[PDB]
Amino acid sequence: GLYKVNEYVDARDTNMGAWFEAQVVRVTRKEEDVIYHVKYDDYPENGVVQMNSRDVRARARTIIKWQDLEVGQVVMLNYNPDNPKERGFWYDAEISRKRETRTARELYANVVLGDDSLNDCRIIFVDEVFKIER
Ligand SMILES: Cn1c2c(c(=N)c3c1CCC3)CCC2
Ligand SMILES: Cn1c2c(c(=N)c3c1CCC3)CCC2
Repeated sequence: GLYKVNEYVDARDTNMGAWFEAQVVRVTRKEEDVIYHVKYDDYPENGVVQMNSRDVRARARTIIKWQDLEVGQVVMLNYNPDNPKERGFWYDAEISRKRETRTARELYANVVLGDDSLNDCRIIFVDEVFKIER
């Protein structure tokens, strides 16, 4: 179907909701009837994982500049639920709040963990928010 053997993709671990860089190694039937089998780029040793089509995307690397961020946008961004001031994983999220002074910028989003959602997370890496194609 939509993504091809050997295509570089992002794949979402449906347990934890985070997206990781991966490669399609095999495509089988069960687009909603397609199963992607992927390997994560720096972990050949961890084998192949089966993904539903909704948990695979082309690698979208279009940054949305600070000024263009808007409340209500569903975007891809970096968050760490266990240490919220630190670098974490990549998640889908809906921008919920945006605040700026001359010296400070704050961004809040409702982060999707697949299982639950996490409203108004404070997002630290406001200059690495990415667009979702869709
Ligand atoms: C947006 N992004 C994503 C992933 C990355 N490793 C990197 C970016 C940006 C740099 C590395 C995984 C899923 C989305
Ligand atoms: C670090 N990591 C983690 C998970 C992954 N699926 C992948 C990585 C790296 C690529 C795939 C689940 C929890 C942590």
